[PDB]
This record gives sequence, structure tokens and C-alpha cells, in this order.
Amino acid sequence: HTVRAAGAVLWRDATVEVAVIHRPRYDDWSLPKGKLDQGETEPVAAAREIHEETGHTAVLGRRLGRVTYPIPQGTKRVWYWAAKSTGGDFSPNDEVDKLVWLPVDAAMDQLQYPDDRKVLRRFVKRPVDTKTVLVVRHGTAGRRSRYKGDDRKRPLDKRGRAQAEALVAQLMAFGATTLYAADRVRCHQTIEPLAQELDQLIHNEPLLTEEAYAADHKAARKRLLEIAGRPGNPVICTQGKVIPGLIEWWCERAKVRPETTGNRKGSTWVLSLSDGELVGADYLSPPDEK
Ligand SMILES: Nc1nc2c([nH]c(=O)n2[C@H]2C[C@H](O)[C@@H](COP(=O)(O)OP(=O)(O)OP(=O)(O)O)O2)c(=O)[nH]1
Ligand SMILES: [Cl-]
Ligand SMILES: [Cl-]
Ligand SMILES: [Mg+2]
Repeated sequence: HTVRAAGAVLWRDATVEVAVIHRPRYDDWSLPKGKLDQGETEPVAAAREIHEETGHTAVLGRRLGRVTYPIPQGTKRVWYWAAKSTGGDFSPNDEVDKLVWLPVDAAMDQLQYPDDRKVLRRFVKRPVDTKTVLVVRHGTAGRRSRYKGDDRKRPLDKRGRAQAEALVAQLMAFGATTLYAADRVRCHQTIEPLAQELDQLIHNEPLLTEEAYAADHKAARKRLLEIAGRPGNPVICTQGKVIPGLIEWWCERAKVRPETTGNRKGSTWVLSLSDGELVGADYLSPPDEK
């Protein structure tokens, strides 16, 4: 069987230092990570396990990649992120007895596994002090036929509401701070739970609906960049016919290659920016899908 895990290169400003952990079970030095709990998304697992193992909270930025290796039971699949420490301090735990903070070249030496070393090379290849734009497709909301009444008003269904609730921890893992949604009830409702958590209002965005994108895709592009330019990490909840077009455009111009792709309801594109420039685009499946 495949064991799914997530973790990070945890970093702080000293130029940058990264955490390497020691485990007496293997007398090994490695990166903080662990297994996904039932129902848990990779980002949320990563944040948890980082804090379990290092004693630090972190905000996840760019996704580093996936690595896969044999273990006695089968196969270990681990997703890694760059993650900046937001606080805390190490104290020894059950698995991890020591942690060191190292500049990257020394950390590469301290590491011992090829997969960890690969992830660390991925970390250094781009800027890590990134800002993050979270582009979310609204949750499940039945079919446009099944709900007559102004389709603008069609609500999230039971699943979609559960997706919205699950997106709170997902989006908070990336340090979401400001909320925007296309002018459709289902788009707002997707991020209402996060709005309440953050105690933030949701900015309504008539230029980012499907109808508006179809009429004037250029105004949508410009408005996306306007939003991305504001301070904070914005969530922008919009629709299925809008997202691929915006993401594809921006990735092509920035020469950013996504490691994964898709467009499902409740999915999230994590766009990482350095000094306003796009440097990563990471598609996350819906929180209730694999
Ligand atoms: N942490 C880590 N372990 C690895 C890598 N490559 C590699 O063969 N291993 C080995 C170390 C162990 O002998 C074996 C399983 O270690 P593990 O850290 O993946 O799994 P674990 O279940 O003991 O710990 P975890 O997922 O709960 O943190 O795999 C790697 O890149 N990182
Ligand atoms: Cl520490
Ligand atoms: Cl829909
Ligand atoms: Mg672990």
C-alpha cells in the first residue's frame, strides 16, 4: 500500500536557515513530515507535523514537489512545502530528539536521504519569501438546471458546505488574510466559513464571474493582478470557466510549470509571488478528494 505523508523545509531568516531533525529510531537526520490522518489534506498535515516535530508553527508557501520511496510496508509518498516559521521553539519529543538550524549548504550535508536532498535543492531554486494568492473554485452546488431561480443565487449543497468548512484549515495553512469572491452566491458561501474565522469581509468581484470573463477576459486578468498587488495573502473564489484561463495565461508569461493540474469544485491553486512576480503555481485537489 501507499502511505501518504506531508512535510516541509521549515525556514527562518538568520539569508535563510532551515531546520533538520534528528530521530534516534534510525539515528538519522531528515525533514519534518508525517502521515496524513483520515480526512486530512496534505497542507494541513504538513502544518501539523511540522509543529509536532519542530515545536514551530509555520506558514506554507511554494510546494516543493512529491517524493516517493520504498519502505517495508510498501511505498511512501510525501508532499513537501517551503514553510516559514511563525513562532515556537524546539523541545524533544517521542521521535525527534534534536533539531539544528543550518544554512542551506550545510543542511544539504546534514541530510542523508536522496529524497530530502532533492527537496532541499527545489527549496533553493526559487525565492522562498513569497506572498500567496489562493485561487479557489467554488464548492459543489448541484446543477444549473435543478435549481431554477436566478442561477446567480444557486447555493452550495450539503457537500459544498462541508468543502467550505474544510477549506478553513486548508487556506489558513497558507496564511490567508483577505477574501474576494466572484458575484455568485456559491462563490461567497465557499469562503464564508473562512471569513468568519478571519473576521473579514468578502470583497465582491463582478469582473470575475464566467459571464464577465467571457465578455472581457482582459479586465479579469487586470483585476487578478490588482488583487495580487495588494498587501496580504488573498483568497479569490471564482468559477470553473475562469480559473483555467487565468492560470494558464499567468503561468505562460511567468514561465512557471505546475507540477499538478486540475479544475475541480473546491480545488485551490496556490500562486506564489516574490516581489510581485509569479514563481509557483500549485494545484490542490478539493479537500474531500484524494
Ligand atoms: N524521512 C525520510 N526517510 C527516508 C527517506 N528515504 C528513505 O529511504 N527513508 C527511509 C528511512 C526509514 O528507513 C524508512 C521510513 O522512514 P520514514 O521517515 O519515511 O517513515 P516513519 O514512518 O519512520 O516516519 P513518518 O512518515 O511517520 O515521519 O524510509 C527520506 O527521504 N526521508
Ligand atoms: Cl528552535
Ligand atoms: Cl456550478
Ligand atoms: Mg515524522
